[PDB]
Amino acid sequence: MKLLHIDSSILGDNSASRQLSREVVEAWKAADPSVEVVYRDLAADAIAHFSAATLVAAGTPEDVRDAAQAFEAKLSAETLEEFLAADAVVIGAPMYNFTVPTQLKAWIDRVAVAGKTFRYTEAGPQGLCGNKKVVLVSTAGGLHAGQPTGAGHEDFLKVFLGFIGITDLEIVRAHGLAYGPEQRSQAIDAAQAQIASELF
Amino acid sequence: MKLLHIDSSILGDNSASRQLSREVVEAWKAADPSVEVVYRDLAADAIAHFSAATLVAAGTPEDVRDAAQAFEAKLSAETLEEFLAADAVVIGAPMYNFTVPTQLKAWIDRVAVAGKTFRYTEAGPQGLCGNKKVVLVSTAGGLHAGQPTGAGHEDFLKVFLGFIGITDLEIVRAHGLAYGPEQRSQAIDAAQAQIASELF
Repeated sequence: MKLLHIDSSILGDNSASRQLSREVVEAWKAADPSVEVVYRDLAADAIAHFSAATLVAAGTPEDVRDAAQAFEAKLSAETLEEFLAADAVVIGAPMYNFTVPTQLKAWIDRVAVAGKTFRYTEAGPQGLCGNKKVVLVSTAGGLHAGQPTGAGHEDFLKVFLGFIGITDLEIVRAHGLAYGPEQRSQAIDAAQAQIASELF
Repeated sequence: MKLLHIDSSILGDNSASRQLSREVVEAWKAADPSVEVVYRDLAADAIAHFSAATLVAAGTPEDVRDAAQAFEAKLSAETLEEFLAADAVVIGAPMYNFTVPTQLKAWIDRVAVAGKTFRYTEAGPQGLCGNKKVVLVSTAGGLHAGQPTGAGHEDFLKVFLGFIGITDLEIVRAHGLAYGPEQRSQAIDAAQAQIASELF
């Protein structure tokens, strides 16, 4: 099966979600040696803001697209197709300013596509990604889970994933990381424990 | 007083939030002819993703910054200073894929600055923008207000604004815009009514 490994942290080697997302994937490889991993670092290779140009490019035939529109169209196509081909997705999702990084949301904007990841039915709109397994690696300085302050982070992500039909979702959480090295260490230790004995 | 008028819609002339945000501001001008308006179209002039480079640039002295770092540093400085100088802010905030546009979040990333719009106290973190009045122009295809699906949109915005200490907040809402021209018309009519007789 195909595992899509997504990171969105801007903290490089000091990143919590990058460490944990890699550990999830390594554990996954161990449990299933046949898994084929595809990596996308949304911070190192940032996806352009979903723009008016993104919309225009989509509604313009290839033969008449200019260079900028070919860029947008290809960016949209390769991101979407990469996601569609994935059977499992591990997503590094830090909380920056009470929500996900724009680098991650820009990716969401490219994978939320009518007729592909969800569809509008005379009955309403249904997700088409029910076969995909998602492991969300959620990291935050404070402790916001289950509180109103967590709305733009995990609550939002659960909403979007639910919309495109994800039912098989696990959340590997390491929060309260801002509260000092001991709280940070335990938060990560607990996340690692979850990975080792509660995922596979 | 200084009114900062922010738009983030990518729909140009077909934009609901652009129409309503302009109408809020025009009404404000009418009620207070001395108001000085500053406009920033976050879609037309998109702010770069808050990146590792944004962080590095901040921690590098001007005399040793390269061109890219001067760009990031200036972008951070001019956005923040523009917000700090504003006494009132009108914000156009569409829901794109269950949250705000990345164009708007990228702006949030530049105005959320420790020691400037909030601060960390031995007692915890307090907003410093209590003197600013905010009018949020909230537009959405569906009806999500007060529902879990609204978490990444209005709930998130209320969280962020609260964090930086905004207490004087009004929300001009036009939702259910996807439900056809009649529902769309009334939603906007009601928003206009609010503007005309419930703001000033």
